[PDB]
Amino acid sequence: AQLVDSMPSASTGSVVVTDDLNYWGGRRIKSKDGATTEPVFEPATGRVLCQMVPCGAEEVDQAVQSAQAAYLKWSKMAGIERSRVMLEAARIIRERRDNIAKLEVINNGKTITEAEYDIDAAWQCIEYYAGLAPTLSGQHIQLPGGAFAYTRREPLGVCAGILAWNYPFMIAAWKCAPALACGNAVVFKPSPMTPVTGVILAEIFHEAGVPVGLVNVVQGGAETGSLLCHHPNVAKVSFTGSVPTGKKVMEMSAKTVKHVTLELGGKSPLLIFKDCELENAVRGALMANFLTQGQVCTNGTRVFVQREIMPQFLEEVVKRTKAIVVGDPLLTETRMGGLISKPQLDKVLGFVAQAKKEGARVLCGGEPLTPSDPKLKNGYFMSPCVLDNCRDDMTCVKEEIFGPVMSVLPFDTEEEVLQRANNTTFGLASGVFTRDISRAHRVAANLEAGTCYINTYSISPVEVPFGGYKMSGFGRENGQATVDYYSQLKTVIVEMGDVDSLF
Amino acid sequence: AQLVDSMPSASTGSVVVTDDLNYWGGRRIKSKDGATTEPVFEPATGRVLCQMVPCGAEEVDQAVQSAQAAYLKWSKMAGIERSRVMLEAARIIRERRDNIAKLEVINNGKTITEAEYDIDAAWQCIEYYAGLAPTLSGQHIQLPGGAFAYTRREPLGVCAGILAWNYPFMIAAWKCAPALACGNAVVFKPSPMTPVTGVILAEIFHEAGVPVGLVNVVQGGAETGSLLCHHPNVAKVSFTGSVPTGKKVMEMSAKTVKHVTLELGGKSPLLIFKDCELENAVRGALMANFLTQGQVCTNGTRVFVQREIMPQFLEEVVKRTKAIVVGDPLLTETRMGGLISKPQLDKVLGFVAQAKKEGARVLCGGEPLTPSDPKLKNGYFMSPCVLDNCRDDMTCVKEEIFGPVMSVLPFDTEEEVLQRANNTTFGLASGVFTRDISRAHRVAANLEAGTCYINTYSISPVEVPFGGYKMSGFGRENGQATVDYYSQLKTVIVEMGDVDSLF
Amino acid sequence: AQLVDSMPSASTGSVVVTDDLNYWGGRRIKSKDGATTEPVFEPATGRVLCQMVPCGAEEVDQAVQSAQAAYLKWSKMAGIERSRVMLEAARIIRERRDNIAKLEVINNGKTITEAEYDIDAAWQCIEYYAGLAPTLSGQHIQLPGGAFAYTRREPLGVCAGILAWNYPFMIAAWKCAPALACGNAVVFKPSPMTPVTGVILAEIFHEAGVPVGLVNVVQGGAETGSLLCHHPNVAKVSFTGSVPTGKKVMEMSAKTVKHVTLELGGKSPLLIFKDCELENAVRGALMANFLTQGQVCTNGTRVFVQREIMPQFLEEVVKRTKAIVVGDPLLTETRMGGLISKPQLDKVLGFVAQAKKEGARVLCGGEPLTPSDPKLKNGYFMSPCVLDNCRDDMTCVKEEIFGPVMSVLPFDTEEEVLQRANNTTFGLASGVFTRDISRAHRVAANLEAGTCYINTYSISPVEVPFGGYKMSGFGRENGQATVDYYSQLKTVIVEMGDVDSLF
Amino acid sequence: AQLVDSMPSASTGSVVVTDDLNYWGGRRIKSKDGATTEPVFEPATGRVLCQMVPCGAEEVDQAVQSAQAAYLKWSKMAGIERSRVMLEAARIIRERRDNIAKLEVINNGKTITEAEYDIDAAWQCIEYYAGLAPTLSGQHIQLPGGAFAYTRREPLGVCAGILAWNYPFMIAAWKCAPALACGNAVVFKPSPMTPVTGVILAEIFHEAGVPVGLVNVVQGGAETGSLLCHHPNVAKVSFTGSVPTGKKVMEMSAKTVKHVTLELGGKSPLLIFKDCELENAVRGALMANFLTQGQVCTNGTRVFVQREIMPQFLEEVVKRTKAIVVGDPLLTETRMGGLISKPQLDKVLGFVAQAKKEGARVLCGGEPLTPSDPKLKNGYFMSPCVLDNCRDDMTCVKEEIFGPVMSVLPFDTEEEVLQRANNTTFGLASGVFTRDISRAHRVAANLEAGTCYINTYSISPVEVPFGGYKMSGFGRENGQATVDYYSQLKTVIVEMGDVDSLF
Repeated sequence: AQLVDSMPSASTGSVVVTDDLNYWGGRRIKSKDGATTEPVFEPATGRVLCQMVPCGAEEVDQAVQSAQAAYLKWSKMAGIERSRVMLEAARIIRERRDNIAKLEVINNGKTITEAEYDIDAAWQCIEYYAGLAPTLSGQHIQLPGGAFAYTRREPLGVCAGILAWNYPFMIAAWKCAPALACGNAVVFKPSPMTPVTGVILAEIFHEAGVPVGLVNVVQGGAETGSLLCHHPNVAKVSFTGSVPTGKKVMEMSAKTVKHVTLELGGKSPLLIFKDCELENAVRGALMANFLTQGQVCTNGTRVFVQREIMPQFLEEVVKRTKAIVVGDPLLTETRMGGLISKPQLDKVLGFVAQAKKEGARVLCGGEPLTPSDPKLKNGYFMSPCVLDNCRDDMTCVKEEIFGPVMSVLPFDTEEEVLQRANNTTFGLASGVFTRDISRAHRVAANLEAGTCYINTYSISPVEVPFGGYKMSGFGRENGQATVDYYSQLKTVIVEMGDVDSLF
Repeated sequence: AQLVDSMPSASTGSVVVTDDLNYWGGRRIKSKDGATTEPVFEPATGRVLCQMVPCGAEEVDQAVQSAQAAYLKWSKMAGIERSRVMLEAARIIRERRDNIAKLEVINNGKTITEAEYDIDAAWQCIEYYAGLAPTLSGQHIQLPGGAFAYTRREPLGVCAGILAWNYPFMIAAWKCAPALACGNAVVFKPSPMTPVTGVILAEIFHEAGVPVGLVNVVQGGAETGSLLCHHPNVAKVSFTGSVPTGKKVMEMSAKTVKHVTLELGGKSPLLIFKDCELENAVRGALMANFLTQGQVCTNGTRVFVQREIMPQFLEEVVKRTKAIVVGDPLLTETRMGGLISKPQLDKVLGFVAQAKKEGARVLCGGEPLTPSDPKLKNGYFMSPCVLDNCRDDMTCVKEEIFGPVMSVLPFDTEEEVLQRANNTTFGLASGVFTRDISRAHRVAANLEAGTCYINTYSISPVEVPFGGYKMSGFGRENGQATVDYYSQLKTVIVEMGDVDSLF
Repeated sequence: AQLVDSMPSASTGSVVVTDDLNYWGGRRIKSKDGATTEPVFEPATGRVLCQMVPCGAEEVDQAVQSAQAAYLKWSKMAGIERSRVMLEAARIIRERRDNIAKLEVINNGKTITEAEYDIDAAWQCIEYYAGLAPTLSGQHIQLPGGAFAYTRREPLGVCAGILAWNYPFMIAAWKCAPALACGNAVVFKPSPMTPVTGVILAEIFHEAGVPVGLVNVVQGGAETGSLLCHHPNVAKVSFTGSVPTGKKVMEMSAKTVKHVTLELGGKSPLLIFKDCELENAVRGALMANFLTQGQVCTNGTRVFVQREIMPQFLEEVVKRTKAIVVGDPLLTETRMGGLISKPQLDKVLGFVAQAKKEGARVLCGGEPLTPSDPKLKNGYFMSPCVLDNCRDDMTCVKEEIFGPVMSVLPFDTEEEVLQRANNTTFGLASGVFTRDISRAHRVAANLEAGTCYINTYSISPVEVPFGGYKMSGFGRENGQATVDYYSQLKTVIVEMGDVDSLF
Repeated sequence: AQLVDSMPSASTGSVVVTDDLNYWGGRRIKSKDGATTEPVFEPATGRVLCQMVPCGAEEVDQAVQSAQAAYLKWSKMAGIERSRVMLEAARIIRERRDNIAKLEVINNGKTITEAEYDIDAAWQCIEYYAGLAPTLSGQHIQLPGGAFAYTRREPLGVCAGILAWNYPFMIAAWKCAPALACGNAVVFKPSPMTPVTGVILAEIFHEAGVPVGLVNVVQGGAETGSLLCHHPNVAKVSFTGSVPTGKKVMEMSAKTVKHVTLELGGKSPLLIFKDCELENAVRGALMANFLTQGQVCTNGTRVFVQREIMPQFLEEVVKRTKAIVVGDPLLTETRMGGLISKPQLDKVLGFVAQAKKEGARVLCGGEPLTPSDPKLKNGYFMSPCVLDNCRDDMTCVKEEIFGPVMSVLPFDTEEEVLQRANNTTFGLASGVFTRDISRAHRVAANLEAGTCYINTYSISPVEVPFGGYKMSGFGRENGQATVDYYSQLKTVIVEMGDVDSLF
């Protein structure tokens, strides 16, 4: 909190984090035990910011017990009473917006240009669900013969959220906001690579007036995450991350018959027809691939371009990718920072190398990079990459890469591209550029994914739901549908006369 | 079908079933392979009606493939076009109501008095989802700066249902109706003890005009049920059954990230306060424990009665239970038939013997029974049982028995009973009898279960949702909420001008 | 009913109607008093079919009283019980579809090709609101400090419907279907020019099982319509007709603070941009002006065509209008019958003469016509008309004509046409033909009217709402919104503890 | 605004109002023409606070034109952009809560204890509708043969509100909040007796950032109100007041086919059964009659008390009414202030005098009153009144008095009271006191009114809708239903293929 207030004089390479990062009972917990810690890095520089101390069984249980006691209070507050507190939380994140965005950049590596949008999305999501809280309700229905039923929309209990490292503060907020509005308590676990801005969110809800212990933070990796999935007093788990880990979460969660939502990755397709407006389609493909160092779940990483306009699409897209400024993320004019870790950078570079071995053409980038600026020398940098000559059987066309690597492929017909776009087990997002009104809605209808962008890419409105089809997961975040994954209906049937009985 | 038309002249002990029971591609499949078969019994008499021939991997895949091709057609019909077909199905079940009910009694063993209500519930559920079909929709939302979004409500694909044996035709229908109205295809698997009325439902949908292959039936036990859960081209599984089997379903379904709904059993509590109307409470407890030979998931099998009125409750409830007529289910004045199988009868009799070993007091029944009528001598009959002197730690108070065994227990205060009623991992249903208006709504609000009945028990309206809390499962059947578990929203974001780009 | 059954052997010029046309208490009422009657005509031939005998104060009061007693019964049936009756009504209209369509043609004059669609619309609307009936519901909301509220969705009472003559059977059904599904009773009044098919609808609901007196018919003109507006025991009036009469309805209804919905006429604009597909736009303009002899409320009677394509648009549209076969409506190849009455034909012909006096150019039609077939010689026929050289200040461009008269006008820009399309006090419908996706949605958004068709005209889905903006009326018919104009919410607040008092 | 800031040092008898009270174009308008002004009084003292200067045709037109230009801007902002501004308006009222409450007391006369609740309701209603604005939406529906439709939820235009004097600031807010959330502009007209706090609300919206001229204030009486009703560029009128004036508003509104909602008075019934908790029922009856000097539209002014408990009800209710402290409203222990005007006080006193002439028994109060404090001598004071020995045909039992006069009547049975309670043309609110669950819900269901309170009276939650049945008006305020009276659906039908044409 003092670290947050010190952000206006901070810069890349200058910060060290000294706070305790575990948080329950309304306070930061002093680490002990000498548990094996893990380093947490600054992506632009490679420096160690602090050590993360992971939670074992005892720690998770304390977190959950704290959450349960606040839940007994918060679930007795009406919609309009929870709303008021949630609106104050939003107000405080707004006031501290620029400081939070800076600290976000330092741990995660994305540009401040992007980070300011993330932090804005975080407070807008809280204000949005605050707004829905007094609206929450069940039904009243008249039954045959004078009886009537009513449904009560109730909370679940303690909800656990297991988060990813690409949008740390914003994804913490996207799981806290709907949970709280519905009258639940929350325990969440940041990715161990990005543990610090999460406890600021939890502190701000306490400042805003939440019953002590309502929002709790336990740091750690797979084991800490597994404890949450196995805990007998957690009612629901919400997970964001990879397919393989999502599958395991669902399996562990089966032991207590828990509510589960899964937001997994993708290999989303972007379809560009010959009648498009080329400059908009160029902007779309760039916005589909290169935000946040290409580490974005929805990215349209298979770009299908209709044969006739392929040459002019490629010419402009390659020039624009090479022009991306890679460097210090705290500069307003930087457009790409370092990827999140060394092992991630190496895996992404490993994919490009493997693609050239399978026959792919590198039109630009796909290599390690060292910026001019000396304090950035050990950062996790690479040049954004555009691949050509790609096939549907290639590893880079089938697998989620999660770095800045666009794969471009030609197509001839709408029927053809739609089968190649849908021939996958993934189904998070997709897009289409075209000017014909029928073609635009037809293609959106036939694409098998949770979201389809028409003549744009990467918009994330709070007003509408978001989530996967097929193996990209199930459940939604944002919009009105999401309330149904954080509340449950109890059916109450009232007999107004005497009982009808066979005995 | 010819068997169904021959029901008016049939009677207990007269029927043999000769039809093939596997059904896909719009036709009954001639068994082959010499797969090890299993006997299917008539509960009232012990006779063998036929052998069930279980499906292996090859059979399940044929069933799913037939479902997939019909799905391609049905999902292109609008709500109003699906509705018209579903309405003809419900008309055909209506017309053949009495014949279908009779055959349902012969396989399952319940009385025709109950069976007629089951079959009416089945056609009313199909008519109710038909009516919702043309109503199905997503949203249109106006977004900042001229863009707009819309959601499309879409089908899932091939849905699998795995059913239980206590309400064969009605549970088939409760999973087909919402699945079909939302535009899906279906493959279901009857319990192997009750395979025969299931394929009549599937033939009637085809008669009504469904695209060939839309509703399919595969018979078998756990292995057949596992193939469905593992099949890569099934989009959703809906299971009804025990806790332990539902856990495994959820685990197997995690391998392909499947949509899952679970309807597991219960140990539901029924709270009877001293200000109730005693006769209506007596009817309530009887209707809470003895329908369908005590083989009902919501049964209120822990009857908590306020200490002051316990003696008079017990006096009347034991006299009424002993008066229950047990015998041939095809007679209108029979009120209890045989239990479903010999092993079930034995396990149920084992619970009553075990209870008397732990201390429980048998007030009546709880023993094998041989009716006067000689054709009924090998049937699976027992006398309905009321237990007294019970404790919260007893096996019969904690475990789902699934036979006609009421456990009765005293209580002194509302705060006391509510903790003992909720101290369980089950949470299907519950009930309360009281006349004070605050007490009624307050108890119903504090009871942790999907359903609460006020001053009645065992109503099942199609108009309202039904499903578990906690370890009794998740997902709903009936009502308007259920459409959300058989359809999925796609968010389509439309950019009306030029793209906002950082690149 | 015997007349309806005799339709298969009927033909133009052969029918006489001998039934009593007043209907309440579940039966046709024998006229008396010798009230001044009025002739009812066959538009194709000019023959008198029968005399209409209008209702006075005593008659209207009897109709309302009958409606009130059936309302006491029907409002006590649950949605699922109302639904079953309404579905049987739709089934009966389906079975007698062709016979009812034929009789509809004889009195109203439109072709059987169009009448079969009208009668299908009538049963589908009754089936659609049947489907909605078991869905009807209010809310359950949790309030601060333990209180809760619920809303009950209730019926209104006796609803009156005042109908037009252009879609007699269909519009009777559009007001009866939502009123009945919501639990109300109905008294309606057909146009006195088209009184006969209305009482068939009312007899069919009684056949289907409605409590006697639920649907009633009173015949008459302005006076009979005024008695309904003034009657103290009518809860709601629904009117369809002209602006000046709708204004008066609203005013008379103000004396008893009645619920009112008004569906008034229009002067709807159709915008045809140079990038359209010309043949589809030609079809659109034709379908926007000449169904039912041009006597359609939504007709796009101001056709704005972008200057560059105006010549080719006009060439094809004039050839297609002259090709329209005008003659006996009972032939399947006829495409225009006679207009409803002689005074209506004369007024429509008066508009075309006035237009030529103001400077308009007649490109075709606009004159009296005598078909070859001799039995049609006194029918109310004219040739369908296309006008050119029109201006925004002309009488024919400003006023609703309600005959087959297309006014066609050039435009140069989108901003220009939008202001001239919206510069009216009407606001019923509108249309746009264009292929650009943004232009289509943007123009639909900026047009001030209840309905916009994109790339088509005159579709009327039951699934979606329909009604006016501005002086074209308020309230809706069809879709889900319409249930809120035939039911009302009652808010019930329940205090769960002691009262908070200042006294 | 400077007056508002000076409130902490203000007191009864000290204030004079010197501001201009007409407001449009974002600023207070200097009166001119020397139009005949009217005095505005301080109810506790009889002093003149200022003169009200009414608007003529020219002034109203200026206000509406200003509203129209702001509407062009605000209707292009999305829900999420309107929300942010509305939330800031709520924040500003919150901060100035106590000062605004005081000024409200000085003009209107009600106690600060009540006024603080009024001013809190006003900001909570603005915050509730802000929260709904980003939720606003239409539908997306798939139609037969690939077509699809969508509805846009659009604003109306310039909405006019005509307000009452009993809850001046709160009622201005209740009509501004839903109008503004839905994208409209607003022109409202305070009662001419209470003109001053309304222009503070309109200044606070401007401070919050509303497009200049969005919220306008025109002062005046019936003629100023008529000009709004007749104005050709006003889309909707919302009226609060008496039945006779409401009727005229509807009639005047018919000339331009305007949208109208009417909130008229009542003669609400409160039913107390012999099984109630007597003290809670006494509190109920007191809170149903004596808030805001008895000048409340929903008051339960016909108290029906079951014969057996009548004596004890009356004993406690009379003693409690006599104990009400009547005096300076700005003291925290005062519980009743002066009525609004001298003519109102005289008419109220006239009703009590007339009641005693018809046979009624005055059990307390009903007379002019002069408090001890000398600065209150000329205030409009009376003693709160309880009447006995009343009949259904009496003038005081049939007519809305709008002063502190409770009429108490005996009853014997539920069927009896229900008919006497419903035998009226009014139908705003009602209530019931009883402990039996079935009786509570059954009585609420059979009472013919927009609101029924169970075991309490006078709660006004923002979360649920509020408005009348029968001649107490139509339309709602508060809750989610109210959005449908301040927005309209446009149906957009999109043909995906070629046009189906008969021509």
